[PDB]
Amino acid sequence: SKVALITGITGQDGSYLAEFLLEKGYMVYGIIRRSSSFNTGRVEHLYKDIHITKAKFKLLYGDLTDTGNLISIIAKIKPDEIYNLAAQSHVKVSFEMPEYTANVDGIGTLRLLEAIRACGLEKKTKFYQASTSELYGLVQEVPQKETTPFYPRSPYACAKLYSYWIVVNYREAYNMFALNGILFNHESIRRGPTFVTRKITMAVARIKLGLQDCLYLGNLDAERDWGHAKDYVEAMWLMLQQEQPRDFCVATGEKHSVREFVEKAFACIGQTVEWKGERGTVEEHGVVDGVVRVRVDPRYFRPTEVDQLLGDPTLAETVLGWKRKVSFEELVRGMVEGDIELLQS
Ligand SMILES: NC(=O)c1ccc[n+]([C@@H]2O[C@H](COP(=O)([O-])OP(=O)(O)OC[C@H]3O[C@@H](n4cnc5c(N)ncnc54)[C@H](OP(=O)(O)O)[C@@H]3O)[C@@H](O)[C@H]2O)c1
Ligand SMILES: Nc1nc2c(ncn2[C@@H]2O[C@H](COP(=O)(O)OP(=O)(O)O)[C@@H](O)[C@H]2O)c(=O)[nH]1
Ligand SMILES: [Cl-]
Repeated sequence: SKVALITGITGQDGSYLAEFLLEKGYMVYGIIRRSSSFNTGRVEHLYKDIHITKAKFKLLYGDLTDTGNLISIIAKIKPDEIYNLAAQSHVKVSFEMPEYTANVDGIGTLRLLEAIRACGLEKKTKFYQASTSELYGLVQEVPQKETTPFYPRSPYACAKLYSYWIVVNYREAYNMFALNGILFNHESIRRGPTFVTRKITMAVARIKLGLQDCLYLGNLDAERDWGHAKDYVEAMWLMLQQEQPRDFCVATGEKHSVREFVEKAFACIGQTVEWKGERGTVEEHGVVDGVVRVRVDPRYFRPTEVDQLLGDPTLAETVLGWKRKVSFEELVRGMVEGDIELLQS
């Protein structure tokens, strides 16, 4: 049985990827940060009754800023595949801690690549890097594809850009099987609560149950290609099963605005948003049956916004056989219903 190592296994994608690989019969190791409290909620069902289910699943303490810990882990488990999903993954937060973001999301990638070399595993271990459509930033073409030049617009995107290219360089310098999944935005009921989609659906669920009065957002006009994270982790695995390492965009090929996300989320609870005030300004607000339910707060703006992302996944469809399954309609409805069920649980 193959051995997979997942960094960031406690995050949204890592939790779905772990399920995917366990079902394929992998032995799955995950690196978890030490936390002062419980922080494994997304994977707790995978180890809950580990003593009876005998699942090939094991969690280990580590951190992407501690090079020696990474090498110690990799030298002992000698994985067939590493998926580097660990990151300070939030764009807005990256403006507040750009250095930590660079150290985790940039140099952390290199630490793992160097760990492979230091263990002499170049012929054994494949490496997936969690790259991102954020690299396109101020997009230089529409749609964006594997050949679209990058224009990062946050310290997160800059750090992820270092990682994209250090992966390419180790692939080309050392003939390592290392590649970049250029994934566009993907969400789920497991999305972190301060990303815009999950923030919308948690707020709408609370508004339905009368536990919240108003939702405060930033830029309503940002447009994103939005898929379901569960669809996207399989693309990660599929890149590693290719004969030759190559970088792939993964996307739905359609985009929607934050505003439309808001509208669709409220429609799932039978409510209609009417926008009032100068459209696109901080005076704009969303009305439901006369009551202000959405407001704009400049604190959620980013200093350099990424206005619109639209992926062309043609290469992934034809080379990997991958295509999104969850539609945008289904994505929104699944998250709103999930978040209502969570409140009533
Ligand atoms: N979601 C998207 O739309 C999207 C699109 C393209 C690329 N990406 C990238 O894909 C990856 C997975 O995304 P995601 O949404 O699942 O992110 P996420 O939910 O925020 O998960 C990030 C993971 O990294 C861990 N981590 C953070 N800093 C760490 C450190 N110093 N050492 C070790 N582990 C650390 C986190 O641990 P804790 O639980 O302790 O915080 C968490 O398990 C990230 O690299 C992200 O930047 C995401
Ligand atoms: N996180 C967040 N994003 C918002 C909000 N209002 C608008 N946005 C926009 O939604 C887009 C998606 O942001 P986000 O969900 O954090 O994922 P990102 O693509 O990695 O930045 C960005 O253009 C944000 O500026 C908000 O209240 N929170
Ligand atoms: Cl464990």
